[PDB]
Amino acid sequence: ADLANGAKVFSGNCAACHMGGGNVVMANKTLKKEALEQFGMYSEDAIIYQVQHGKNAMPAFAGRLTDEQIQDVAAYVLDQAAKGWAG
Ligand code: HEC
Repeated sequence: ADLANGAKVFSGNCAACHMGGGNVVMANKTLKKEALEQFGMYSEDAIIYQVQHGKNAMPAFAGRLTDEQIQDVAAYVLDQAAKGWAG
């Protein structure tokens, strides 16, 4: 319904550092849900704050993406990992 935009942003910005719900910089913090939620933060508000300002080595997106994707792109990962991360 609206997360279609999520993949539009993750597949055009977050993909450069994830692509396949698999972190491309770290070796654990991923997008699927086990690692990003292993420690605790696989929730919209979680990655939403890790997206509006990346975190550690991730590039903020408070205004890099569009806006409805700094949001949708988060709920987006909750939709892709919850049923086949764009498998
Ligand atoms: C390359 C550098 C980037 C880019 C362009 C994006 N991410 Fe993000 N991401 C990156 C690193 C190095 C890490 C680990 C840093 C950390 O989280 O401590 C992450 C992590 C995430 C996570 C996990 C958050 C956590 O559990 O701490 C998520 C959910 C995540 N990244 C999402 C995400 C999205 C949707 C992107 C586009 C807005 C995105 N990242 C880009 C590095 C990078």
